Amino acid sequence: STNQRVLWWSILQTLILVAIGVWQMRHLKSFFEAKKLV
Amino acid sequence: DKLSELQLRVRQLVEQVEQIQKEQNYQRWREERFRQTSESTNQRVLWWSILQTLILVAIGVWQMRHLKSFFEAKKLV
Amino acid sequence: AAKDKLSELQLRVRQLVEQVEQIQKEQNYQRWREERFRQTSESTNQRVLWWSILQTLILVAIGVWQMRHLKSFFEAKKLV
Amino acid sequence: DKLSELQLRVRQLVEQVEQIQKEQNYQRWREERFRQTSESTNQRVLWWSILQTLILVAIGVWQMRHLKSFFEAKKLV
Amino acid sequence: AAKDKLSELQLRVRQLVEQVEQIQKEQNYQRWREERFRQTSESTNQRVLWWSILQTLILVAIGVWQMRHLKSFFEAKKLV
Amino acid sequence: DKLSELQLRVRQLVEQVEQIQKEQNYQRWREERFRQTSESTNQRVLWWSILQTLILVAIGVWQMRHLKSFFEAKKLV
Amino acid sequence: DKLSELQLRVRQLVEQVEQIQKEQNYQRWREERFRQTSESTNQRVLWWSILQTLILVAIGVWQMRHLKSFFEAKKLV
Amino acid sequence: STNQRVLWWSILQTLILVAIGVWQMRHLKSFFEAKKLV
Repeated sequence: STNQRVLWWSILQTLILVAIGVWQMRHLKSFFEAKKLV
Repeated sequence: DKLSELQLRVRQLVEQVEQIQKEQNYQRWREERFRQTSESTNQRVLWWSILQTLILVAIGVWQMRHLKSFFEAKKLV
Repeated sequence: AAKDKLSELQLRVRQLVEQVEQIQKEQNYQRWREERFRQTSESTNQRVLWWSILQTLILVAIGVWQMRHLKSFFEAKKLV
Repeated sequence: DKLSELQLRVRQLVEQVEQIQKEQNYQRWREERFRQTSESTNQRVLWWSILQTLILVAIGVWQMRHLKSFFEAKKLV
Repeated sequence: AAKDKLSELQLRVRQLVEQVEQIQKEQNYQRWREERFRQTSESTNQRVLWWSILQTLILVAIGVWQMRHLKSFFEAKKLV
Repeated sequence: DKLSELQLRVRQLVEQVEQIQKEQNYQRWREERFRQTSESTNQRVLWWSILQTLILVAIGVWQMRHLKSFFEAKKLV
Repeated sequence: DKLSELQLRVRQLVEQVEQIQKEQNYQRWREERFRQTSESTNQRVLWWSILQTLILVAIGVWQMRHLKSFFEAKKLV
Repeated sequence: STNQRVLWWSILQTLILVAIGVWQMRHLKSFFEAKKLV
């Protein structure tokens, strides 16, 4: 059943990288208005 | 009597071959099924690794375009 | 009756030799099947290793390009 | 005579099963060994992937730390 | 001696019967390594036909992006 | 009495062999036919590659033409 | 009286059953090697098609680079 | 032997696409100096 397991990792790795990209995009959005003030 | 002895010997020999052939029935099937499975899994893990790369690159870009579009609209508003 | 009792035995042993040889052959094939599966699976494992490794490079390169295109874009935006 | 001849033939056949049997056993061992190495290969592929995911998140965070830092530097100078 | 003969023959049927049985089992497997393989082959062929379609789209998209980045680059260069 | 059972069982194995040698032939037809199918599938792939290399290059030249008409036409008018 | 012929019927049967066993084996040789070859060649096509995409994209980007590095240097000279 | 016949066509297709890209890259180079004159 390992075969599945690594496949689960592929399908939940994808999710974590997408999540990190979205938070990256949110961090910059929250970073902009502070950058203009400084 | 020698003949008889040969007959006792050939019978045992021919029953130690049913057994041998059945072991090799059983081993083949088992082994091939495992082989199959492993192989298929490797190609899933390599047909999805590539989809994953494609979707990761698209979103990444897309997102940047979104940042250069809604961020740009912020300045006009 | 013993002669018939030897002829049947020589048919049976002939029919045993036939079965054993069809089994030997069988066995040689199984041992050659194995080599092939040690080289298709080896090839696929090498292929997936090269793919993961180069997928890592692709993602890192796109990340760096993304950074360099974003930094200049902010710089350029401030000037106009 | 025939008897003796038959015996000889039979002797050859008798050998030809022990080897076959012996070899079946060898085959079985090797199959199993390969099964075990394939089990370790999937586990080596698994660590790799997770290592890579960690690497990618570290690089995301450095990237985000970095450009932002540069901007800050510009604003302080 | 016939009793002997009959038993040679009843026993004869006993090894042969199993011969057929085994054979039957292998045929069952065979029809199992053919249906399965057909489906496996279909899957792999699907993969190549969809990667083909995917590769074509990737090359076309990169060509269009190349054309849009070159056109603007020349126009921007003329202005500065 | 035993001979009647034996002859029925033998008839009862001839049918099985006949069945088995009938079905084996059916399996052999399934195989040859499959060889024809796999070959046909590879042929389409080849054409699809030469279609895809045709679609790709005309576009290439095509693209270039578009570029000339986006720059050259502006100069004329 | 049938017994002698029963011995014969059986003989015919085992002349054919072994033959079935031979043919069956031959069909598994012929359609085993063929499937490994077909699977291996499709896997290699799919792998090299993927590699071909990577090399094609790399050169494209480098074409851009070289049409902007050396073209840019043309204006300064 | 059709397998070798598809692999060779893949390689030839790679070569032809690279050749078309280079030719493209040469056509624009020969196009520039004419563009500046017009």
